[PDB]
Amino acid sequence: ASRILLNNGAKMPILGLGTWKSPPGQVTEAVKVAIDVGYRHIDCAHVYQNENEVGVAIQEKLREQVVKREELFIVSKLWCTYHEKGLVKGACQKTLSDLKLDYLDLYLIHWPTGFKPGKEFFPLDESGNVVPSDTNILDTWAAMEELVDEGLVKAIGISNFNHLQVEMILNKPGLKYKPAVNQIECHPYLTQEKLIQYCQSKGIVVTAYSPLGSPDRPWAKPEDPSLLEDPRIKAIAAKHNKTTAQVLIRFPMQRNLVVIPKSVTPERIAENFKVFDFELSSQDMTTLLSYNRNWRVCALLSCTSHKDYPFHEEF
Ligand SMILES: NC(=O)c1ccc[n+]([C@@H]2O[C@H](COP(=O)([O-])OP(=O)(O)OC[C@H]3O[C@@H](n4cnc5c(N)ncnc54)[C@H](OP(=O)(O)O)[C@@H]3O)[C@@H](O)[C@H]2O)c1
Ligand SMILES: O=C(O)Cc1nn(Cc2nc3cc(C(F)(F)F)ccc3s2)c(=O)c2ccccc12
Repeated sequence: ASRILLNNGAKMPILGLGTWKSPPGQVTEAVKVAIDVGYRHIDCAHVYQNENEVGVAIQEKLREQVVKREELFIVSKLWCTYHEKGLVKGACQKTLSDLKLDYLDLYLIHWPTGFKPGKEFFPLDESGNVVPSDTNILDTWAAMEELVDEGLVKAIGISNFNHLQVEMILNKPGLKYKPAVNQIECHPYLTQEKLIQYCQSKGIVVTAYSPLGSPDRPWAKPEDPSLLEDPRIKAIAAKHNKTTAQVLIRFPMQRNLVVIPKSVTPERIAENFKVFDFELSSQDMTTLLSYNRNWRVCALLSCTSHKDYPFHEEF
């Protein structure tokens, strides 16, 4: 089907629109187009600096009665400089005000690592190290549970948490709400079989980000591999008369994942949505899995000393 059941009882569309790097002056039309062609799930974050512009689109389509609020699945994330107990609600409310919403369908802890609070998203020390905060993921989680009890968010989850970090939450003394989602990087060069099996076995839905390999990531290098240009993946697309992006989106769907491709190009927003009329074979699926190379697009050097850095752990 087009939605997956979460452990809070709500249904989540398995295809959503990503918004990182979408320019503020193009994202409003991108989201309007996406809602017109069928998207019902938008992935957002405060740190993306465009939630106000995303919100304008949502509100105009609610106003035009193109969609009802209950049909939408809007996701945002708590940035690293707001992990303190005291700061979490205000951060949520700023995202709700920008998005012109009175609740979120899902709010995530964006990364396991807390950073010093302040105006800078990445506060650095004089030698370029991120300055941590002395907060821990368990008290931040409790702060997230309160947002559920206050009606601000319907579900809470995590992002970029490794298996020991998910387990820390699942084992939290006094845990009130389990995380509904873990949103992680996932594509054929980073297949994440171990972390996905762990999360699914715990009834945690996995959302796959950068499913096209984030070719617009700012730190991309020409020497970097390219999923969209991999002729083996092109061949599989060509077998099904689809584009490579369409194969790349359909692949996590058939692993019972949610996937959130980003685009601000209307033709591609539409193309990326036409992934419900074809299936990859089980053989196609194992072949795509075989391209794993443990290549990660999303990390940041300056954060690697943080005690809560998620990617030293194998998974
Ligand atoms: N939780 C987190 O830490 C985290 C981290 C990274 C990403 N995310 C979320 O995941 C979303 C998707 O990840 P991403 O933005 O890193 O990258 P992505 O979706 O893997 O790739 C986006 C790039 O692909 C291009 N593209 C889209 N559709 C295409 C198509 N059909 N054919 C060819 N190129 C196409 C886009 O170009 P145009 O836009 O120019 O069309 C853009 O340059 C993000 O936007 C964000 O919402 C979350
Ligand atoms: O975050 C987005 O959605 C995309 C994203 N990713 N990254 C790469 C990152 N790598 C990290 C590693 C840690 C770590 F936990 F490992 F310390 C913590 C935080 C980060 S940000 C960025 O630097 C970034 C900057 C602005 C807006 C979005 C992003």
